Amino acid sequence: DITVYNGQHKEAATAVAKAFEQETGIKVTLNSGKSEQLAGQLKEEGDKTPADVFYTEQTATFADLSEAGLLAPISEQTIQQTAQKGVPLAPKKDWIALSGRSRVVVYDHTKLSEKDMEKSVLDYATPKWKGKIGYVSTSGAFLEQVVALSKMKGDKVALNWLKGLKENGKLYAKLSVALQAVENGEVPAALINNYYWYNLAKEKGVENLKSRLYFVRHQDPGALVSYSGAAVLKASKNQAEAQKFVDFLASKKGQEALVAARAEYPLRADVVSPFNLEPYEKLEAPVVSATTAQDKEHAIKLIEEAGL
Ligand SMILES: [Fe+3]
Ligand SMILES: [Fe+3]
Ligand SMILES: [Fe+3]
Ligand SMILES: [Fe+3]
Repeated sequence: DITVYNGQHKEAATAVAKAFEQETGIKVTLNSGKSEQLAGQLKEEGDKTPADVFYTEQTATFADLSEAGLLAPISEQTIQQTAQKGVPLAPKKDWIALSGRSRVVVYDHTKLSEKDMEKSVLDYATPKWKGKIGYVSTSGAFLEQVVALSKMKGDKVALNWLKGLKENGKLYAKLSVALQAVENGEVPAALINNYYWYNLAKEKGVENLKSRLYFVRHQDPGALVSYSGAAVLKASKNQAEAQKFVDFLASKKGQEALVAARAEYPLRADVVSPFNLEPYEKLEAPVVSATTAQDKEHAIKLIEEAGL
């Protein structure tokens, strides 16, 4: 039996855990919380951690554990199972990217078509979208987007975009609220994450939705994907079962379990999502270095400078 510190969505972790125990007979105990909290706990606990695996929504959280010497090597053959072009790789081969979530533009297709959409996410922060583009400055993926813009285009472009949103955008408190505002006709478009639309479409039926998605693609900053993943703790005294769980997460069956529970893009090529997601490779996501705490702090300051 193993203990998994879980930063991923609980329903998703519960589903992959249940599929693991059904396939192997090895029981999984989840200890859930926020990834950066669990990461900090794993560093404090050090060689006395009870954690066998760290399962996360954000592979950026692994960098600090890796450089603190806290993560175990995993099999190169497992890592290759999800190593599509564009997928982040652990340089020390001590964690694995498993699935992703994408930034996207949702839009009311009864008011707009793909003709009205922009080539770059940068262009939505312009006077043509005055009063007409929703955004959610508070979510974690919004912060990652700012970090991505700074790294790919510099602080001046990132700040200009934030200022553009302040002036031209409509602020919503949560992503679900932005999505509903497009559906209900309050605003013709919003910047959101993919799974919100795919979840709504699964429950209500796409035929009953006014909104559709537009992916910028072309390695645009707006094509940003955030990656979920897993690591084995070096301090684990049950390496065989821990490695077995991570191998399972990268297997056809483990990926199937994940993609049914949550509308993340699988990173195995031979797995198809029931949420009707396009293949990861078609997103054409940019390659971006992992977010550090310092990147966050810098981005937070940009958001404040822009007036939010
Ligand atoms: Fe969120
Ligand atoms: Fe959230
Ligand atoms: Fe989210
Ligand atoms: Fe959310």
